[PDB]
Amino acid sequence: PVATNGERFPWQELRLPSVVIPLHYDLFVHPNLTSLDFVASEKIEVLVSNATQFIILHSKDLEITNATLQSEEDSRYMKPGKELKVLSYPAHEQIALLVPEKLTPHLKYYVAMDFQAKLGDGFEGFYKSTYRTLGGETRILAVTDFEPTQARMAFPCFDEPLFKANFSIKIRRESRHIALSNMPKVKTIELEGGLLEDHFETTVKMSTYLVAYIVCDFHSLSGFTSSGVKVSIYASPDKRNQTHYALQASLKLLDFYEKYFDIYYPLSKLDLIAIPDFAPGAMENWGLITYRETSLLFDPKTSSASDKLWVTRVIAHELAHQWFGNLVTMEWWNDIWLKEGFAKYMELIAVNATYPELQFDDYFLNVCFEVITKDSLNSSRPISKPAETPTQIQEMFDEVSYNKGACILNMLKDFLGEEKFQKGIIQYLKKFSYRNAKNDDLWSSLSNSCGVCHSMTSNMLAFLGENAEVKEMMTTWTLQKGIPLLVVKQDGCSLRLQQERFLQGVFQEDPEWRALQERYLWHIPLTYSTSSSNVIHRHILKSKTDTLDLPEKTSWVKFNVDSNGYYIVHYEGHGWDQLITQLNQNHTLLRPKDRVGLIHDVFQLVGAGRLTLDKALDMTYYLQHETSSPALLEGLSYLESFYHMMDRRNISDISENLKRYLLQYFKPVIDRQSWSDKGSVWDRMLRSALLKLACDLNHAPCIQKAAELFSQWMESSGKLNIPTDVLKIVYSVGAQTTAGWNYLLEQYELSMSSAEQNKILYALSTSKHQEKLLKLIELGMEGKVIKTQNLAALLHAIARRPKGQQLAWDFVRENWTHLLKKFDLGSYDIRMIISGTTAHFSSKDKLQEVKLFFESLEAQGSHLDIFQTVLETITKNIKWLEKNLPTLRTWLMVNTRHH
Ligand SMILES: COC(=O)[C@H](Cc1ccc(O)cc1)NC(=O)c1ccc(N)c(NC(=O)[C@@H](N)CCCNC(=N)N)c1
Ligand SMILES: *[C@@H]1O[C@H](CO)[C@@H](O[C@@H]2O[C@H](CO)[C@@H](O)[C@H](O)[C@H]2NC(C)=O)[C@H](O)[C@H]1NC(C)=O
Ligand SMILES: *[C@@H]1O[C@H](CO)[C@@H](O[C@@H]2O[C@H](CO)[C@@H](O)[C@H](O)[C@H]2NC(C)=O)[C@H](O)[C@H]1NC(C)=O
Ligand SMILES: *[C@@H]1O[C@H](CO)[C@@H](O)[C@H](O)[C@H]1NC(C)=O
Ligand SMILES: *[C@@H]1O[C@H](CO)[C@@H](O)[C@H](O)[C@H]1NC(C)=O
Ligand SMILES: *[C@@H]1O[C@H](CO)[C@@H](O)[C@H](O)[C@H]1NC(C)=O
Ligand SMILES: *[C@@H]1O[C@H](CO)[C@@H](O)[C@H](O)[C@H]1NC(C)=O
Ligand SMILES: *[C@@H]1O[C@H](CO)[C@@H](O)[C@H](O)[C@H]1NC(C)=O
Ligand SMILES: *[C@@H]1O[C@H](CO)[C@@H](O)[C@H](O)[C@H]1NC(C)=O
Ligand SMILES: [Zn+2]
Repeated sequence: PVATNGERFPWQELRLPSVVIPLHYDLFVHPNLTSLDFVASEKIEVLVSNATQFIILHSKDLEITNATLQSEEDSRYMKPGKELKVLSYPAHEQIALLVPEKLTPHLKYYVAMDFQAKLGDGFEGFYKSTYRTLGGETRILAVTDFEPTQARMAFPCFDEPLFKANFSIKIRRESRHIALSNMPKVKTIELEGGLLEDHFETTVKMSTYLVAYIVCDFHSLSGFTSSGVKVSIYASPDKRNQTHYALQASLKLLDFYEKYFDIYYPLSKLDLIAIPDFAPGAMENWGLITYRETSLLFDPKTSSASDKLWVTRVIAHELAHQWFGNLVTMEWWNDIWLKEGFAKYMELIAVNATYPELQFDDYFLNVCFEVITKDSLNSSRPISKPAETPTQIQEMFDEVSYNKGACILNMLKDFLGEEKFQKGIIQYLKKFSYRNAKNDDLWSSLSNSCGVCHSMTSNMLAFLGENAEVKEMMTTWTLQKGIPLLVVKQDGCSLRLQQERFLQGVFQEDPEWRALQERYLWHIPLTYSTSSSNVIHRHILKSKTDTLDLPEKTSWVKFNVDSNGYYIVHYEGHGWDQLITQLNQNHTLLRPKDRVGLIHDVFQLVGAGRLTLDKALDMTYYLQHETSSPALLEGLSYLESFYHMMDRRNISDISENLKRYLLQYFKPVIDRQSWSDKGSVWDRMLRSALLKLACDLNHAPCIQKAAELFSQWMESSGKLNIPTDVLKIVYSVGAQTTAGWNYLLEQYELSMSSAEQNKILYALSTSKHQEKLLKLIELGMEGKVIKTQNLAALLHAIARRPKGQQLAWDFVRENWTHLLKKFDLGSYDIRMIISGTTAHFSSKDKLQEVKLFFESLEAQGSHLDIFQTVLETITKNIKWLEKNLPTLRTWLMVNTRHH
């Protein structure tokens, strides 16, 4: 089990021996931003338990040049000797430190190494980033990104979340630079040559993936919380203005989270720094949180209502991690959702609490719908499943871990109620502070929520029974893949309930469907309301089938009130008809989230072949009266979806009819829109949606409006200004001339708004010229004018639209090698590049090609779950078209007639 020039490597597991156990690291790093590298060294106070000949820990791409043990309890290693022999098994990113004489139980020793390496050159470990100044200058910073397994690319350690420890960090630097790390700075000291050296307050107990340090020359804005925590928003100097909103919201939000969890944030300061080159959206390192400029920065003149909602959200996400993830940490990456689902969920609670005007409560169903898409394919996974290779650990970062997790926690809250939930949370956070937990601990804590507690009455047995229930439930949502379908049959006053595993591109008669129905069973906290009583009823379906006896007995029944539950409902008989009828005469007699869920569920059942397209399309008629935007837009998103799908083949008869129905219907609401930023958030959102829809449908009035604004813009040389909500429409419209497009690219290079840049680069990719599009990709790869962290989204933008899906696929296939040199296999970048270029395919031809490309990609050694997922998805598409394309042709053709 062995290499690196001979000799046995003592340990043979991917995991680390749990014999050694570190407690404290003294970490000294000295990076040079001219030579672009670092020398550095460390001192790890370990505590041996079992006695041992060897000590094992992680390292990767670090050159180790000195190694010593040293102890204060075990005399044989009294100061300062002795030297250790260094054994390096790379294929498990491990090293072995060879001790001269077996170590002694219950004695603390001290492992010391000097190591060096070059500054990294992509998104992980300790890497180089650059930024442009308003002057046109290029500057360099050096930043860490360790999650999940790249701490070890920076300093050797016990690089698994369970080994928490205290960290002590010194950084040496010039004086053009400052130096940030997790904790605040205790001491700066002047050195002989002239260099400075920073000393940071030893951290609390914490995991390696959270360790951080930066050497830049940024500016900040600071402020203090209630509890007297110092918050600072760092950014490169010319963008300090754009840090205001982040300061405001982070403040309100840390205030909130302290209250809600009833735990103070422990560190004295909290920094939020906007890194120019940054792969994920943000990384939540304790006290030093990193962000993509677009996750943090904000500027009234160019970023939009939606942008503000995004920034709020990400800031809400990262702070929640400080408790959910940083304070309490998952025991191992199998339960990453413990961190990531709670943080996603706590987005909703906190932003609603602190910023209800952002109206973010309405938006959160999208979070849940989005997962159902993948969770309804066979290739899905359970929320919590095993993982080992770093590439698998990187794969756990996906809608299941995030959205689905958040979603069932939203289910569970509706069950137990806010006050109970909050209690259970607060307990979990307290009982596990400064250490770790696993799936089961959360349930136990959340189930055993709070007389009874804590110092023998009736209904006190119901509590410990109801508790065991609540735990028994959630176990099934975390270890079972997919989402359940609840079928409801109305029979006078008898409602019968069937439970099924919702599949898609798989029909109830199809040969495969019945094997895929396996042992799947859920405890589904059902809810419902009736046309006769808006009073909400609740019942736990713990089995394959069951029956409820309705009082009054009335027109329709509505299961999943407001969609708080992770299930889809079907209506056999006349339910779907009753409901669409009710939807058509007094839709107001149906709750808005019930509407948003019906429109969702309806179209999702055409997917399963448990309804035909013409029912769905016949529901959308009521949209002309529909006034709640969440519902108007969900509906509108389906027809728009269709159109784009048609357009992607030549299906011009269907597309042109879709276009016509879209402009004809909805013409009233399309026409009330201002080319302004006025109104609510959902008001502003609705505006951009329609105006975009219109401008994509060549509705020549709105193309003229846009092309005017663009012109006024380009002639005034930036002086004349375009409202944010309309900014992307206008830019894309202008981008059709080689003149506008030329101007736009040039304006991209000079902009200081990361959000304007975003909007421009979208506009640039709505060019019809093959030549244009390709250049973008090239520039993207090169990574000087357009940062490579934007490559994936870019390809996806391009591939998305007719003139580009070919070019995209072509490029990805022909460049797989180069792409990998830029991103981990591995990365969300590669995942999004693969599926963004293939998953919209809907032809047997394209499916053929994709199956090959992935086939190829296995041996050479490359396996990613996303391969099968894509396949299943293109399949669903083919099967969708063939099983409903004619119905769409017909429904539309029927519509041109009456009336
Ligand atoms: C461009 O990345 C995105 O926009 C992300 C990526 C992602 C997409 C789908 C998904 O299911 C999970 C993650 N999408 C999200 O919904 C998201 C929004 C805000 C965040 N702060 C985050 N990330 C976090 O809190 C961190 N734990 C990130 C891991 C750090 N990575 C690293 N060290 N290599 C994610
Ligand atoms: C990084 O290395 C550079 C060498 O390129 C150091 O800069 C030199 O510093 C010495 C004394 O501080 C000067 O006499 C040289 O003239 C400098 N060279 C240049 C090109 O400016 C720099 O100090 C190092 N920084 C760190 C943090 O180690
Ligand atoms: C390592 O971290 C812990 C915190 O995780 C440090 O502090 C102890 O933490 C508890 C828990 O909050 C506090 O109540 C104690 O007051 C802390 N100890 C003391 C002595 O005050 C611990 O001190 C850290 N170790 C080092 C060497 O700094
Ligand atoms: C040493 O660790 C083993 C497991 O690795 C454990 O079973 C044993 O109890 C420990 N030794 C002693 C003497 O306790
Ligand atoms: C920020 O913008 C305001 C005008 O809105 C201006 O007065 C101020 O000087 C700007 N600050 C920086 C650092 O650009
Ligand atoms: C949003 O906040 C309001 C009060 O601000 C509260 O009544 C409501 O329950 C919250 N919604 C959610 C989904 O938490
Ligand atoms: C569905 O998934 C299971 C396990 O993930 C697998 O064994 C089976 O082959 C899959 N079914 C199809 C049709 O691919
Ligand atoms: C039905 O719709 C009408 C539309 O004018 C509305 O006035 C009425 O309030 C609705 N029904 C009920 C019971 O409120
Ligand atoms: C289909 O569209 C392509 C371009 O996408 C065009 O060149 C071709 O002529 C069209 N074919 C038919 C039969 O309409
Ligand atoms: Zn997160």
